[PDB]
Amino acid sequence: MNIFEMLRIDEGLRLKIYKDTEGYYTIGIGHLLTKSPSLNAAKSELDKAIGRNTNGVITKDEAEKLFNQDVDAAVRGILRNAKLKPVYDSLDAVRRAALINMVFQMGETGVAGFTNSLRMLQQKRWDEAAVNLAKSRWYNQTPNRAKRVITTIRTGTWDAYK
Ligand SMILES: [Cl-]
Ligand SMILES: [Cl-]
Repeated sequence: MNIFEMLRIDEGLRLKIYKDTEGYYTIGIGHLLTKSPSLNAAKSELDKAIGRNTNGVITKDEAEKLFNQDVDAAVRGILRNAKLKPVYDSLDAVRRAALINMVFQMGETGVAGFTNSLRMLQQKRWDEAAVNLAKSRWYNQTPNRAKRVITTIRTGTWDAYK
């Protein structure tokens, strides 16, 4: 198990524009296209992202290309972030995957915001951090995915995904 396979399980793969849980236009592996209510604004963005006139549909390769870009941007965002970097440095490899997952889903700014949990993560107070992370909209909105991430964080194993 690795971060790619972990995210692919969590986000799925869709070759046609779709709406996410929040209602936003998305494509491939959890790639947010736009927060705009317009399918046309989403088709525009998608065409810009792919470099071709897609008509709202892409290939698996295209989707994988986007995914590769997003994991990288996720990683670089963490390392560039003053609040995130130190948490990530302090973690083992499994737990790092978990933070990358959060970041990929909710943005760097989003995660950087979880001040109290970041502090518990750094002090390696696993159980407590798990309890605090569940007290969020994230968990309430996408509970099954959130539980998997929180379990990876608490345990440091890949059980939840096995
Ligand atoms: Cl892009
Ligand atoms: Cl869910």
